[PDB]
Amino acid sequence: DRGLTSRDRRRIARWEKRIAYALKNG
RNA sequence: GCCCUGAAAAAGGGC
Repeated sequence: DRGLTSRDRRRIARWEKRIAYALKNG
């Protein structure tokens, strides 16, 4: 079993999926 | 329960 859920792993991914937006949008 | 897509602090979708 894993202590992280579909939200954990994806939670950090946003770190690279959000920057592009929050960064490309100024 | 696990993800994927959404930027999402929506909305969605697959199994």
